[PDB]
Amino acid sequence: GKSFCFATANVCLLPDSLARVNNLFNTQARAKEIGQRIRNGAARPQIKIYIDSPHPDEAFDHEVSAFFPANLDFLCLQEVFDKRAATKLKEQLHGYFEYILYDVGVYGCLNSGLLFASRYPIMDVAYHCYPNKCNDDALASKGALFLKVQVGSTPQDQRIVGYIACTHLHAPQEDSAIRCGQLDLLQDWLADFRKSTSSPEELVAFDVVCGDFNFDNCSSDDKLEQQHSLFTHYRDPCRLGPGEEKPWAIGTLLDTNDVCTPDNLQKVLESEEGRREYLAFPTSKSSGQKGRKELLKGNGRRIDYMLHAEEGLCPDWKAEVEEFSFITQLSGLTDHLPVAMRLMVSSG
Ligand SMILES: [Ca+2]
Repeated sequence: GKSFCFATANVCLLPDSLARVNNLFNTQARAKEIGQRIRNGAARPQIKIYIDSPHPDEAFDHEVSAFFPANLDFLCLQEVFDKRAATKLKEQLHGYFEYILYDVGVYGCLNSGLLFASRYPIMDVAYHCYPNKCNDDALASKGALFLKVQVGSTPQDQRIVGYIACTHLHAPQEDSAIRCGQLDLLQDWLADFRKSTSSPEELVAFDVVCGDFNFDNCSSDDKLEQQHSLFTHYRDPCRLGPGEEKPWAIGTLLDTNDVCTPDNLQKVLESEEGRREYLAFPTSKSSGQKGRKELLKGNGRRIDYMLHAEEGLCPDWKAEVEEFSFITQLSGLTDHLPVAMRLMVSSG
């Protein structure tokens, strides 16, 4: 079969006027470094020795990786706001990705923060902004970007295509109903885009959704979003059910409260104690702070998602998860862990 590799990352590239003060390095410097690390991870495979009994607790390989996956095909970034930093980032990503889209609001202020990079041609693109009537006080726009990509051809001259969507949802922790309204719209727009670009014959290899959803799969506060119908149609490889994580799933928001290299963070996040200290956990309501280490449960708030549809694909092909990874390659450069997924598309 053919393998396709996706990654999502919130890279926190704000304008210097709004970013943390008293920094020796600006947003442009971090952006260049993020772009170089992504390129270097994607371009160079890590040593892969033979494994005789691979992933015995799951249907696919899963890990906390110090690198972006080699042979990455599609990259969805959020919070790419600073234009000069976005330029540095594009210059660096260009060494690996042939098709880069930024300023995506034009396909709907250019303040979505979304960037998409692809090794495969982009056939169609749509951007939709989530409604936010706020007396014109929003500094950024939250929204969803929809892509259709050309990924090959069959021996019968049928075009092989794939669908990708990336989004950044409403952030305030108490605003559960607003995120459910946004997920309702994301569901509607995914179907609208599929219909508008469906109209050579085409075979669908995959249909992926990713992004910074700003809700976890472990706290009672996010219970309504966890139960949303989107998860019925777009499968979350880290989930056993609403509010129930698989044992190997970890949080993706770092606790922002010192040289920590990708290898160091990897080792830290492979331990329960390191996760309790480095990752965000649901805040205790009586103190308004992260609960004492010994009382924390699970592996942290996972708010960055990487999902795949099982329905709607070519009936003759099995598109399944091959690998799922939480990435530490941007340690010190952003407050989220990038998430990646490889899908193996096979016949027979
Ligand atoms: Ca942020």
